[PDB]
Amino acid sequence: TFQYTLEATKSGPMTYLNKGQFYAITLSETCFRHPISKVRSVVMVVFSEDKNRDEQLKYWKYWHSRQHTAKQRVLDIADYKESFNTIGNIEEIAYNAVSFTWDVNEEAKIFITVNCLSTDFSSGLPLMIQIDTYSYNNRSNKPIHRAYCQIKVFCDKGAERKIRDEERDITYFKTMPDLHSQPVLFIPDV
Repeated sequence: TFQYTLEATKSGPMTYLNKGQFYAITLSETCFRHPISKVRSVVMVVFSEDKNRDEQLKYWKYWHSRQHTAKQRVLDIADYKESFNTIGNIEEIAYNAVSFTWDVNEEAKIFITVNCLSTDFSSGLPLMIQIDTYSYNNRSNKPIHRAYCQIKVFCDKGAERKIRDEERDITYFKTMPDLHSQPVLFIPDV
């Protein structure tokens, strides 16, 4: 039914990202007829190991306390026209999540960045990008589709250096069979 891609450095799905560098995510629907065209997707940065909720909010507060500004988010979205013409209703619902609506009859394009290094949760944690797709025609707490992509976030072009060291373009997200489980989203006290 649905399919998402991440345009990054080539490494289920695992991708190496550089902190503060924007990467293109594409949202597409592989059943819909006007006016039934829109869906609402949630792009998140959550932990892979599936630790308890309280553990996950512990790593986020530790990370958040070590930032130079309280306004610093884990996940950020770029305002580029290529993206903003294809998507609507952009909401920064949490520090590690972005919400937007997109038309299934088109292909959605977003540029995102991860501002946490995989090594920032100790003095490397398996992180992942999760995409939740919801119906726009109901207030259900259950997505119609889920998909993930494991990520490793580096600094100073570390992603390229890791690939280069391994040696010495598009990654498809893997569909998550559980629509019941809830992602741990972080919002600090401001």
